[PDB]
Amino acid sequence: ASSFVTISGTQFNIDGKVGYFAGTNCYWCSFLTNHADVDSTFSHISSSGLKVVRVWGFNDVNTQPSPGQIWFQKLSATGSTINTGADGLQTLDYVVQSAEQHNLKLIIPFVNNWSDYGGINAYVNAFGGNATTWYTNTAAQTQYRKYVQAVVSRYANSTAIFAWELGNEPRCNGCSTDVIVQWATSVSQYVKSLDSNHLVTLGDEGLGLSTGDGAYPYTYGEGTDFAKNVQIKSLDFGTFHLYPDSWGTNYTWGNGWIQTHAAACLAAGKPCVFEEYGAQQNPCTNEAPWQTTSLTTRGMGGDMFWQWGDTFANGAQSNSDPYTVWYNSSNWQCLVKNHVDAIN
Ligand SMILES: *[C@@H]1O[C@H](CO)[C@@H](O)[C@H](O)[C@H]1NC(C)=O
Ligand SMILES: *[C@@H]1O[C@H](CO)[C@@H](O)[C@H](O)[C@H]1NC(C)=O
Ligand SMILES: *[C@@H]1O[C@H](CO)[C@@H](O)[C@H](O)[C@H]1NC(C)=O
Ligand SMILES: *[C@@H]1O[C@H](CO)[C@@H](O)[C@H](O)[C@H]1NC(C)=O
Repeated sequence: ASSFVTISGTQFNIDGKVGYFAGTNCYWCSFLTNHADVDSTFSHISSSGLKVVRVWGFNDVNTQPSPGQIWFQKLSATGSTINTGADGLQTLDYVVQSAEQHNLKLIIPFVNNWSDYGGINAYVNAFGGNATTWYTNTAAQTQYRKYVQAVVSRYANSTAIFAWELGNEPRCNGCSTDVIVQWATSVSQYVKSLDSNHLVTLGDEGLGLSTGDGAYPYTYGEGTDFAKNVQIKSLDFGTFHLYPDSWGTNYTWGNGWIQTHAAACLAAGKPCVFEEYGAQQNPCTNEAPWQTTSLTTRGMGGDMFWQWGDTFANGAQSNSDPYTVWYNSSNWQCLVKNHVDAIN
Protein backbone atom coordinates (compact mmCIF):
# COMPACT_ATOMS: atom_id res chain seq x y z
CA ALA A 1 0.00 0.00 0.00
CA SER A 2 0.96 3.66 -0.08
CA SER A 3 -0.94 6.39 1.88
CA PHE A 4 0.20 8.98 4.38
CA VAL A 5 2.67 8.17 7.16
CA THR A 6 0.81 8.09 10.48
CA ILE A 7 1.24 7.07 14.14
CA SER A 8 -0.56 4.01 15.37
CA GLY A 9 -0.34 3.65 19.11
CA THR A 10 3.27 4.46 19.90
CA GLN A 11 4.58 3.19 16.55
CA PHE A 12 4.78 4.50 13.02
CA ASN A 13 2.48 3.17 10.28
CA ILE A 14 4.38 3.34 6.97
CA ASP A 15 2.40 2.19 3.90
CA GLY A 16 -0.02 0.21 6.13
CA LYS A 17 2.70 -1.58 8.07
CA VAL A 18 2.94 -0.75 11.78
CA GLY A 19 6.37 -1.32 13.32
CA TYR A 20 9.97 -0.19 13.97
CA PHE A 21 11.85 1.38 11.03
CA ALA A 22 15.44 1.98 10.08
CA GLY A 23 16.46 4.93 7.89
CA THR A 24 19.43 7.21 7.19
CA ASN A 25 20.44 10.82 6.74
CA CYS A 26 21.36 12.03 3.26
CA TYR A 27 21.44 15.81 3.52
CA TRP A 28 23.30 16.07 0.26
CA CYS A 29 20.65 14.14 -1.69
CA SER A 30 18.69 17.43 -2.06
CA PHE A 31 21.51 19.17 -3.93
CA LEU A 32 22.29 16.49 -6.57
CA THR A 33 21.82 18.03 -10.05
CA ASN A 34 22.01 14.77 -11.97
CA HIS A 35 18.73 12.88 -11.60
CA ALA A 36 20.49 9.60 -12.15
CA ASP A 37 22.52 10.21 -8.96
CA VAL A 38 19.41 10.66 -6.86
CA ASP A 39 17.92 7.46 -8.37
CA SER A 40 20.99 5.26 -7.86
CA THR A 41 21.41 6.48 -4.27
CA PHE A 42 17.75 5.92 -3.55
CA SER A 43 17.82 2.49 -5.23
CA HIS A 44 20.66 1.50 -2.81
CA ILE A 45 18.89 2.86 0.29
CA SER A 46 15.70 1.01 -0.66
CA SER A 47 17.48 -2.23 -1.53
CA SER A 48 19.25 -2.02 1.88
CA GLY A 49 15.80 -2.22 3.50
CA LEU A 50 15.80 1.36 4.88
CA LYS A 51 12.45 3.11 4.72
CA VAL A 52 13.10 6.74 5.58
CA VAL A 53 15.66 9.28 4.40
CA ARG A 54 16.44 12.65 6.02
CA VAL A 55 17.28 15.36 3.45
CA TRP A 56 17.83 19.12 3.74
CA GLY A 57 14.76 21.24 2.84
CA PHE A 58 16.90 24.37 2.76
CA ASN A 59 19.72 26.03 0.91
CA ASP A 60 19.96 29.62 2.04
CA VAL A 61 22.21 32.25 0.56
CA ASN A 62 22.73 36.02 1.00
CA THR A 63 24.32 36.38 -2.44
CA GLN A 64 23.26 34.58 -5.57
CA PRO A 65 25.75 31.85 -6.29
CA SER A 66 27.76 31.28 -9.45
CA PRO A 67 25.36 30.42 -12.27
CA GLY A 68 24.38 26.73 -12.15
CA GLN A 69 25.03 26.39 -8.38
CA ILE A 70 22.00 25.31 -6.33
CA TRP A 71 20.14 27.72 -4.11
CA PHE A 72 16.63 27.51 -2.67
CA GLN A 73 16.37 30.95 -1.06
CA LYS A 74 18.21 34.23 -1.18
CA LEU A 75 17.89 36.22 2.01
CA SER A 76 18.01 39.96 1.69
CA ALA A 77 16.98 43.03 3.70
CA THR A 78 15.56 44.58 0.54
CA GLY A 79 13.45 41.64 -0.60
CA SER A 80 14.12 37.91 -0.52
CA THR A 81 13.60 35.41 -3.29
CA ILE A 82 12.62 31.76 -3.18
CA ASN A 83 14.11 29.89 -6.19
CA THR A 84 11.64 27.60 -7.89
CA GLY A 85 13.89 27.30 -10.96
CA ALA A 86 15.93 24.36 -12.22
CA ASP A 87 18.85 25.31 -9.99
CA GLY A 88 16.32 25.73 -7.17
CA LEU A 89 13.46 23.73 -5.55
CA GLN A 90 13.08 21.73 -8.75
CA THR A 91 16.04 19.60 -7.48
CA LEU A 92 14.08 18.95 -4.28
CA ASP A 93 11.02 18.18 -6.44
CA TYR A 94 12.95 15.29 -8.05
CA VAL A 95 14.07 13.98 -4.69
CA VAL A 96 10.39 13.74 -3.70
CA GLN A 97 9.55 12.22 -7.12
CA SER A 98 12.34 9.57 -6.65
CA ALA A 99 11.27 8.82 -3.12
CA GLU A 100 7.73 8.19 -4.37
CA GLN A 101 9.19 5.95 -7.04
CA HIS A 102 11.49 4.01 -4.69
CA ASN A 103 9.00 3.55 -1.91
CA LEU A 104 10.88 5.82 0.48
CA LYS A 105 9.61 8.49 2.90
CA LEU A 106 11.41 11.75 3.70
CA ILE A 107 12.06 13.85 6.81
CA ILE A 108 12.51 17.49 5.64
CA PRO A 109 13.79 20.32 7.93
CA PHE A 110 13.16 23.91 6.82
CA VAL A 111 16.20 25.71 8.19
CA ASN A 112 19.60 24.84 9.67
CA ASN A 113 20.59 25.88 13.18
CA TRP A 114 24.18 25.84 11.83
CA SER A 115 25.67 28.05 9.10
CA ASP A 116 26.13 25.13 6.63
CA TYR A 117 23.87 25.97 3.65
CA GLY A 118 23.21 29.39 5.24
CA GLY A 119 21.13 28.57 8.32
CA ILE A 120 19.98 31.04 10.96
CA ASN A 121 23.26 32.97 10.21
CA ALA A 122 22.00 33.74 6.71
CA TYR A 123 18.79 35.18 8.18
CA VAL A 124 20.84 37.17 10.72
CA ASN A 125 22.92 38.65 7.87
CA ALA A 126 19.75 39.82 6.12
CA PHE A 127 17.51 40.82 9.03
CA GLY A 128 19.83 41.73 11.91
CA GLY A 129 19.83 40.68 15.54
CA ASN A 130 21.74 37.51 16.31
CA ALA A 131 21.48 33.71 16.53
CA THR A 132 19.26 33.77 19.61
CA THR A 133 16.99 36.75 18.76
CA TRP A 134 16.30 34.98 15.43
CA TYR A 135 13.35 33.14 16.94
CA THR A 136 11.54 36.44 17.68
CA ASN A 137 12.92 38.60 14.82
CA THR A 138 9.73 39.61 12.99
CA ALA A 139 11.29 40.04 9.51
CA ALA A 140 13.29 36.84 9.81
CA GLN A 141 10.25 34.85 10.95
CA THR A 142 8.10 36.39 8.27
CA GLN A 143 10.51 35.21 5.55
CA TYR A 144 11.01 31.82 7.28
CA ARG A 145 7.24 31.26 7.29
CA LYS A 146 7.02 32.26 3.61
CA TYR A 147 9.71 29.65 2.82
CA VAL A 148 7.84 27.04 4.92
CA GLN A 149 4.76 27.78 2.82
CA ALA A 150 6.76 27.51 -0.45
CA VAL A 151 8.12 24.08 0.49
CA VAL A 152 5.04 22.65 2.19
CA SER A 153 2.65 23.64 -0.55
CA ARG A 154 4.73 21.73 -3.07
CA TYR A 155 4.44 18.33 -1.35
CA ALA A 156 1.43 18.51 0.99
CA ASN A 157 -0.47 15.79 -0.84
CA SER A 158 2.48 13.57 -1.59
CA THR A 159 2.58 10.30 0.27
CA ALA A 160 6.38 10.38 0.31
CA ILE A 161 6.67 12.89 3.19
CA PHE A 162 7.31 11.13 6.52
CA ALA A 163 7.34 14.43 8.42
CA TRP A 164 7.90 18.17 8.22
CA GLU A 165 10.70 19.29 10.56
CA LEU A 166 10.96 22.80 12.00
CA GLY A 167 14.72 22.84 11.78
CA ASN A 168 17.98 20.98 11.93
CA GLU A 169 19.13 20.97 15.56
CA PRO A 170 17.57 24.25 16.71
CA ARG A 171 19.27 25.71 19.79
CA CYS A 172 19.00 29.02 21.64
CA ASN A 173 22.36 29.14 23.44
CA GLY A 174 21.87 30.40 27.00
CA CYS A 175 18.22 31.35 26.37
CA SER A 176 15.22 30.68 28.59
CA THR A 177 13.85 27.29 27.28
CA ASP A 178 10.45 29.03 26.66
CA VAL A 179 11.81 30.86 23.58
CA ILE A 180 11.91 27.58 21.61
CA VAL A 181 8.72 26.29 23.24
CA GLN A 182 6.71 29.29 22.04
CA TRP A 183 8.39 29.44 18.60
CA ALA A 184 7.95 25.67 18.06
CA THR A 185 4.29 25.85 19.19
CA SER A 186 3.54 28.68 16.78
CA VAL A 187 5.45 27.32 13.77
CA SER A 188 4.12 23.77 14.17
CA GLN A 189 0.57 25.18 14.34
CA TYR A 190 1.30 27.08 11.12
CA VAL A 191 2.66 23.95 9.43
CA LYS A 192 -0.54 22.03 10.43
CA SER A 193 -2.68 24.89 8.99
CA LEU A 194 -0.96 24.24 5.63
CA ASP A 195 -1.11 20.44 5.60
CA SER A 196 -3.29 18.15 7.68
CA ASN A 197 -1.97 14.99 6.03
CA HIS A 198 1.52 14.85 7.54
CA LEU A 199 3.35 14.51 10.81
CA VAL A 200 5.41 17.42 12.16
CA THR A 201 8.51 17.34 14.42
CA LEU A 202 11.01 19.76 15.93
CA GLY A 203 14.37 18.32 14.74
CA ASP A 204 16.24 19.14 17.97
CA GLU A 205 19.10 17.05 19.34
CA GLY A 206 17.18 16.24 22.55
CA LEU A 207 19.24 18.49 24.85
CA GLY A 208 17.84 19.28 28.34
CA LEU A 209 16.45 16.26 30.17
CA SER A 210 16.65 15.88 33.91
CA THR A 211 16.51 12.11 34.12
CA GLY A 212 20.09 11.59 32.96
CA ASP A 213 23.48 11.75 34.62
CA GLY A 214 24.10 15.51 34.53
CA ALA A 215 26.52 15.59 31.61
CA TYR A 216 26.24 18.77 29.55
CA PRO A 217 23.77 17.45 26.96
CA TYR A 218 21.26 16.74 29.78
CA THR A 219 21.60 20.32 31.12
CA TYR A 220 19.67 23.39 29.86
CA GLY A 221 22.50 25.51 28.39
CA GLU A 222 21.18 25.30 24.79
CA GLY A 223 17.64 26.67 25.32
CA THR A 224 15.83 23.38 24.91
CA ASP A 225 13.78 21.28 27.37
CA PHE A 226 13.04 17.95 25.75
CA ALA A 227 10.04 17.02 27.91
CA LYS A 228 8.46 20.39 27.40
CA ASN A 229 9.04 20.44 23.65
CA VAL A 230 7.64 16.92 23.13
CA GLN A 231 4.38 17.73 24.90
CA ILE A 232 3.59 20.46 22.34
CA LYS A 233 0.28 19.37 20.75
CA SER A 234 1.20 20.20 17.16
CA LEU A 235 4.38 18.09 17.29
CA ASP A 236 3.60 14.39 16.78
CA PHE A 237 6.88 12.69 17.82
CA GLY A 238 10.17 13.59 19.47
CA THR A 239 13.58 13.63 17.82
CA PHE A 240 17.01 13.25 19.46
CA HIS A 241 20.55 13.06 18.10
CA LEU A 242 23.78 11.65 19.57
CA TYR A 243 27.46 12.54 19.17
CA PRO A 244 29.64 11.59 22.17
CA ASP A 245 32.76 12.66 20.25
CA SER A 246 31.53 16.24 19.94
CA TRP A 247 29.88 16.28 23.38
CA GLY A 248 32.70 15.09 25.64
CA THR A 249 31.04 11.84 26.72
CA ASN A 250 32.10 8.28 25.98
CA TYR A 251 30.25 6.07 23.52
CA THR A 252 28.60 3.71 26.00
CA TRP A 253 26.88 6.74 27.58
CA GLY A 254 24.79 6.80 24.37
CA ASN A 255 22.67 3.84 25.65
CA GLY A 256 21.34 5.83 28.62
CA TRP A 257 20.79 8.85 26.25
CA ILE A 258 18.48 6.69 24.14
CA GLN A 259 16.71 5.17 27.13
CA THR A 260 15.97 8.49 28.87
CA HIS A 261 14.71 10.07 25.64
CA ALA A 262 12.52 7.03 24.83
CA ALA A 263 10.93 7.31 28.31
CA ALA A 264 10.29 11.00 27.95
CA CYS A 265 8.64 10.36 24.59
CA LEU A 266 6.45 7.55 25.94
CA ALA A 267 5.54 9.76 28.95
CA ALA A 268 4.16 12.24 26.41
CA GLY A 269 2.29 9.45 24.63
CA LYS A 270 4.27 9.62 21.42
CA PRO A 271 7.08 7.80 19.64
CA CYS A 272 10.69 9.03 19.55
CA VAL A 273 12.93 8.86 16.44
CA PHE A 274 16.69 8.43 17.16
CA GLU A 275 17.30 10.79 14.22
CA GLU A 276 21.06 11.26 14.02
CA TYR A 277 23.99 9.37 15.51
CA GLY A 278 27.61 8.68 14.70
CA ALA A 279 30.92 7.72 16.22
CA GLN A 280 34.22 8.79 14.63
CA GLN A 281 36.30 5.96 16.14
CA ASN A 282 35.35 2.35 15.46
CA PRO A 283 31.73 2.92 14.38
CA CYS A 284 30.97 -0.76 14.03
CA THR A 285 31.87 -1.56 17.66
CA ASN A 286 30.54 1.67 19.20
CA GLU A 287 27.29 2.16 17.26
CA ALA A 288 25.93 -1.38 17.03
CA PRO A 289 24.92 -1.42 20.71
CA TRP A 290 23.05 1.92 20.29
CA GLN A 291 21.06 0.30 17.44
CA THR A 292 20.16 -2.59 19.66
CA THR A 293 19.17 -0.34 22.53
CA SER A 294 16.87 1.74 20.31
CA LEU A 295 15.31 -1.35 18.68
CA THR A 296 14.62 -2.88 22.13
CA THR A 297 13.38 0.19 24.03
CA ARG A 298 9.68 0.97 24.40
CA GLY A 299 8.88 4.45 23.09
CA MET A 300 11.43 4.24 20.18
CA GLY A 301 9.73 4.19 16.76
CA GLY A 302 12.83 4.20 14.59
CA ASP A 303 16.50 5.13 14.12
CA MET A 304 18.46 6.99 11.40
CA PHE A 305 22.25 6.87 11.29
CA TRP A 306 24.32 9.90 10.40
CA GLN A 307 25.25 9.44 7.34
CA TRP A 308 24.77 7.68 4.02
CA GLY A 309 27.74 7.81 1.62
CA ASP A 310 27.47 6.75 -2.04
CA THR A 311 29.07 7.03 -5.47
CA PHE A 312 27.74 7.86 -8.90
CA ALA A 313 27.75 6.49 -12.45
CA ASN A 314 30.51 8.96 -13.46
CA GLY A 315 32.91 7.84 -10.64
CA ALA A 316 32.26 10.87 -8.42
CA GLN A 317 31.57 10.23 -4.75
CA SER A 318 29.02 11.99 -2.64
CA ASN A 319 29.74 14.68 -0.09
CA SER A 320 31.02 12.93 3.09
CA ASP A 321 32.45 13.43 6.61
CA PRO A 322 34.13 11.25 9.25
CA TYR A 323 30.74 9.60 10.10
CA THR A 324 29.90 8.55 6.59
CA VAL A 325 28.91 4.92 6.15
CA TRP A 326 29.66 4.12 2.48
CA TYR A 327 27.14 1.95 0.65
CA ASN A 328 28.33 -1.65 0.34
CA SER A 329 31.33 -1.20 2.67
CA SER A 330 32.13 -3.27 5.81
CA ASN A 331 30.45 -0.68 7.98
CA TRP A 332 27.40 -0.81 5.69
CA GLN A 333 27.36 -4.58 6.47
CA CYS A 334 27.69 -3.97 10.20
CA LEU A 335 25.45 -0.92 10.64
CA VAL A 336 22.90 -1.26 7.86
CA LYS A 337 22.40 -4.81 6.58
CA ASN A 338 22.84 -6.48 10.00
CA HIS A 339 20.60 -3.91 11.76
CA VAL A 340 17.91 -4.25 9.07
CA ASP A 341 18.14 -8.06 9.38
CA ALA A 342 17.58 -7.74 13.17
CA ILE A 343 14.47 -5.61 12.74
CA ASN A 344 12.79 -8.24 10.49
C1 LIG B 1 22.06 38.57 21.32
O1 LIG B 1 21.19 39.68 21.35
C2 LIG B 1 20.50 39.81 22.59
C3 LIG B 1 19.73 41.14 22.62
O2 LIG B 1 20.62 42.18 22.29
C4 LIG B 1 21.58 39.90 23.71
O3 LIG B 1 20.81 40.06 24.92
C5 LIG B 1 22.54 38.70 23.73
O4 LIG B 1 23.66 38.99 24.60
C6 LIG B 1 23.17 38.60 22.35
N1 LIG B 1 24.02 37.42 22.17
C7 LIG B 1 25.37 37.45 22.00
C8 LIG B 1 26.02 36.11 22.00
O5 LIG B 1 25.94 38.46 21.88
C1 LIG C 1 -4.69 17.80 -0.10
O1 LIG C 1 -4.51 17.74 1.34
C2 LIG C 1 -5.35 18.67 2.01
C3 LIG C 1 -5.13 18.45 3.50
O2 LIG C 1 -3.83 18.95 3.85
C4 LIG C 1 -6.84 18.35 1.65
O3 LIG C 1 -7.63 19.36 2.28
C5 LIG C 1 -7.05 18.46 0.13
O4 LIG C 1 -8.37 18.01 -0.20
C6 LIG C 1 -6.10 17.55 -0.60
N1 LIG C 1 -6.08 17.83 -2.05
C7 LIG C 1 -6.62 16.96 -2.95
C8 LIG C 1 -6.59 17.49 -4.35
O5 LIG C 1 -7.10 15.95 -2.59
C1 LIG D 1 31.70 5.63 30.40
O1 LIG D 1 30.90 6.58 31.09
C2 LIG D 1 30.14 6.06 32.17
C3 LIG D 1 29.70 7.31 32.94
O2 LIG D 1 28.91 8.11 32.12
C4 LIG D 1 30.95 5.09 33.05
O3 LIG D 1 30.08 4.59 34.08
C5 LIG D 1 31.56 3.90 32.25
O4 LIG D 1 32.45 3.14 33.06
C6 LIG D 1 32.36 4.47 31.11
N1 LIG D 1 32.63 3.41 30.10
C7 LIG D 1 33.71 3.45 29.27
C8 LIG D 1 33.88 2.27 28.39
O5 LIG D 1 34.45 4.33 29.28
C1 LIG E 1 27.23 -3.83 -4.33
O1 LIG E 1 27.72 -5.12 -3.95
C2 LIG E 1 27.36 -6.19 -4.77
C3 LIG E 1 28.28 -7.33 -4.27
O2 LIG E 1 27.70 -7.73 -3.06
C4 LIG E 1 27.53 -5.94 -6.27
O3 LIG E 1 26.71 -6.95 -6.88
C5 LIG E 1 26.98 -4.57 -6.72
O4 LIG E 1 27.58 -4.11 -7.96
C6 LIG E 1 27.45 -3.52 -5.78
N1 LIG E 1 26.76 -2.23 -6.11
C7 LIG E 1 27.56 -1.14 -6.29
C8 LIG E 1 26.85 0.17 -6.43
O5 LIG E 1 28.71 -1.20 -6.32
